[PDB]
Amino acid sequence: FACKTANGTAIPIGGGSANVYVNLAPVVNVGQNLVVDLSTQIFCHNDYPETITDYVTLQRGSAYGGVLSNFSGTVKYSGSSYPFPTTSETPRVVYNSRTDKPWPVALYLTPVSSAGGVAIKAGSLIAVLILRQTNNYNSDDFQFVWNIYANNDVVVPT
Ligand SMILES: COc1ccc(C#CCO[C@H]2O[C@H](CO)[C@@H](O)[C@H](O)[C@@H]2O)cc1
Ligand code: NI
Repeated sequence: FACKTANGTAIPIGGGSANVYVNLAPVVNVGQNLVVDLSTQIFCHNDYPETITDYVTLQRGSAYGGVLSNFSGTVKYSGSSYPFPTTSETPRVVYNSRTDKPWPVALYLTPVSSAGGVAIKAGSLIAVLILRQTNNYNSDDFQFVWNIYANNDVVVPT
């Protein structure tokens, strides 16, 4: 089991960490969502699907910088929605193929009432998503840490 980004960089077998940049709508109002869909960027695969089944959860989703101070959010993981920042590890998603399959995570962020002006700075860290991978074969229990960075400024109109 390993993952890579479209970008792309990779996190190899046994886990590790990688930085991911995302494009964000440059203007968002109170009551609207920024949607940060990571499933078009992060892809994982199972290295031995004929004998091993891999299980992948979102272990934890944390907010930083302008996202932590100026937005409230939810995360959608494999068809279900949860608060973001997260309050517990999600149910698992099965990886059973050597063919890259997207990691099905998307953040929906909406500005809080105090937001105004530049609410997210270009190049700043906005979130960390931890992918946890286990299997039905041995004791492997690995973290894939995705540090999510803003590509561009996001302004909440005043
Ligand atoms: C019984 O014969 C064997 C067949 C396959 C293997 C193996 C292996 C590779 O391990 C990696 O690939 C596995 C499957 O993606 C992961 O679940 C592991 O965590 C790990 O990333 C070991 C023994
Ligand atoms: Ni591989």
